[PDB]
Amino acid sequence: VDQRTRDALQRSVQLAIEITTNSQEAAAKHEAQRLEQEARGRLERQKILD
Amino acid sequence: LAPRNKTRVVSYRVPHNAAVQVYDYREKRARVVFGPELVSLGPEEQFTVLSLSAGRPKRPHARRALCLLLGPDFFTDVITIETADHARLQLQLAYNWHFEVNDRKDPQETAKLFSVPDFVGDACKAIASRVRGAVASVTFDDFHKNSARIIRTAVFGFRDQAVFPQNGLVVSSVDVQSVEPVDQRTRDALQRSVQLAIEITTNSQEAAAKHEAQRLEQEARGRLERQKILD
Amino acid sequence: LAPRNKTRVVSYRVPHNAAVQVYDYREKRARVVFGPELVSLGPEEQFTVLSLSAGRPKRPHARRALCLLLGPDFFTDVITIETADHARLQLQLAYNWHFEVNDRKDPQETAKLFSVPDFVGDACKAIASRVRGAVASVTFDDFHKNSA
Ligand SMILES: Nc1ncnc2c1ncn2[C@@H]1O[C@H](COP(=O)(O)OP(=O)(O)OC[C@H]2O[C@@H](O)[C@H](O)[C@@H]2O)[C@@H](O)[C@H]1O
Ligand SMILES: Nc1ncnc2c1ncn2[C@@H]1O[C@H](COP(=O)(O)OP(=O)(O)OC[C@H]2O[C@@H](O)[C@H](O)[C@@H]2O)[C@@H](O)[C@H]1O
Repeated sequence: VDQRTRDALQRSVQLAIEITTNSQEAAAKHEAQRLEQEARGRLERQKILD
Repeated sequence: LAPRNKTRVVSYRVPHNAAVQVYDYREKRARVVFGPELVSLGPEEQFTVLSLSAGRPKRPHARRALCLLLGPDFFTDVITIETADHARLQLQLAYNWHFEVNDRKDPQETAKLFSVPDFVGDACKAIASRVRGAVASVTFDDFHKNSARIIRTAVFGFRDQAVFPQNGLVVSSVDVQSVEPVDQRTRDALQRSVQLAIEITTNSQEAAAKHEAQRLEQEARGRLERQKILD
Repeated sequence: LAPRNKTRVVSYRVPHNAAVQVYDYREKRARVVFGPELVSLGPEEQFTVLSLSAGRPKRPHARRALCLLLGPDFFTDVITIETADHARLQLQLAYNWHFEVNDRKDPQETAKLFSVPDFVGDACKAIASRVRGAVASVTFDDFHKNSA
């Protein structure tokens, strides 16, 4: 009934879609860090071989 | 436009999938006929008018009509439901339906299709309550990713047929065509998400190109130092 | 332009891939005929008008028509779907379709093609729901790379 209760539930949407896109961004950052670490390890192994 | 003749027998041409039930009030015999046949009223036979539901938001009293189609049609209804994260969103279902008649010459089963007066409103609310009860228990991410299993195996959860034993109406698989949110704030935070998704996509592409360029530069540098040692 | 003669028998020239179902209301016999034949209505035979779907965004009531083509045609429909990264995008499908008739002289199977009144709207929504349900579960990169 209340527009205050219909606004706090709205604020909740954002806190839900905000933590959803934050989890997506954090998972993308962790995958990018893992790929960067793998590429860096391959680069240092190839530099030691060179 | 032209006024009808009151003397002539009232004849209604029933289509092959539609069905009309006539009440012969003189002998209190109710018969329902379907097929290519045009039904002819007697001295006191009267049609069964069905105040159905029509339109997009499914108004409860519209499309009044003598016939009742039993063929595989579909009615599209917008339903505004709320998820478990209090992000309300309006969505559409196709509602593929057909009346399943086991025997077409049975005075009781063929007249059972005219039990509920508004089968389009009843089949919309009975499938709107299920959708609202099944989506409000799951979050926005699980509903936006998997929007079809929890609306089809939930609307008619374990079987693929949503039978209605009041009138014999079955409902086939429901085909969603929009899961668009109501709020423009929710339609903007999902947009911001596009960029964070296309931004991390082009960042992964740029990082992979940079790592491949660094690997090729290191290989060329190692070949250059080996050739310089040989020189 | 010219007004038709109400006396003359209503004849409709059916094309080789189209199909018309006529309801002989006088004997309650429904027959559906296809081929090069022009069908002639009797004293009470009436055509099966199909309120189909037409246009790009596939409006549900347009192109009303007596015939029903069974040949390998295609309808193009724009569908606006959302990916798993909340990046909604509108896309088009060709929808190559044809009616598969196992036997062309069967009173039941040949009349089964006129069961759904709007086969173009039903075949668009049934294929739009599948596309929206299959693309919303996969991300933008996997959909833009492997879109087929
Ligand atoms: N006189 C009637 N008697 C029995 N059933 C009817 C009648 N009129 C409509 N119905 C059923 O109720 C449904 C109500 O549909 P609407 O909400 O009016 O139209 P919509 O839901 O936007 O789309 C339905 C679509 O399905 C096709 O059958 C039809 O060509 C239409 O485009 C119809 O699809 C039809 O199957
Ligand atoms: N009277 C009819 N009876 C039966 N089927 C029909 C009828 N009219 C159209 N159809 C089918 O429904 C489809 C609806 O098509 P539209 O949306 O009107 O046109 P579009 O989807 O833009 O393109 C279809 C294209 O396919 C070709 O068959 C046709 O030449 C057209 O260019 C048609 O392609 C046709 O196969």
